[PDB]
Amino acid sequence: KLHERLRELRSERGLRLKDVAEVAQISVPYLSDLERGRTNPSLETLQTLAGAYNITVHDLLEGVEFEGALPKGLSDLMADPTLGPQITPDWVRTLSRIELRGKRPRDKQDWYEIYLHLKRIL
Amino acid sequence: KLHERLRELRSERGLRLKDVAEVAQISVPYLSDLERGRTNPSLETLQTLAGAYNITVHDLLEGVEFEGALPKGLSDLMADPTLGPQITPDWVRTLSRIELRGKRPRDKQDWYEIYLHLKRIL
Repeated sequence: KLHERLRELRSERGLRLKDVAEVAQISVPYLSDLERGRTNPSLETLQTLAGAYNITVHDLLEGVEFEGALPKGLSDLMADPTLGPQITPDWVRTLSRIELRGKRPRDKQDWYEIYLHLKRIL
Repeated sequence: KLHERLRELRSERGLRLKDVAEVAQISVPYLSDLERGRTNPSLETLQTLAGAYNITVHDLLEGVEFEGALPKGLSDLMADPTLGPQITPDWVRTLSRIELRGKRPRDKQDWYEIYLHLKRIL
């Protein structure tokens, strides 16, 4: 997918490789290699191509696709600044251990529901 | 304490050792050893002395005094037949992991409060 995006980006602007190669550091043989998915660019190369495109590195990775330290829902509650505020890392550890052989609370609010109840009890 | 209880039991009935020794299997030198706390009786010996006294082994240990597999409160909820019923051993495992560096819910009902809330969520 990443390489397919780098061709998609070039191609929808109807640019030939040699046009991108001018404005950017990159060689035509090199850009061809990256667009083929032979070798993987650095974040450096991606700035350069974002640069060529003129898009942001963030907006470059828009389509592309390619184990969690907290449960998905608990992660999201902590990420959210409006809802997270006062939850402490001690509480995060406390809340990660809540599991019934597999099943967990689903969403941020599911998690916040519990946090508040338990907060009172402990 | 156990030995002190075995003397307390004998003594408050104003029995001399030799009186207990008659009715029971036990020798006077042996009962003396047990009342001194030199050597510890089996549950067998204790029946015999309960027997002599006439009390129950349970009622013998009434005064006496001498690490938990579940938290104290969670233990008590499970022990209680009226309140426990439908809580499963999977849930017991789930509930034992609730702790905030040290602090836990106190009583049976504290524990039941949580169980019911979480039961809904999971």
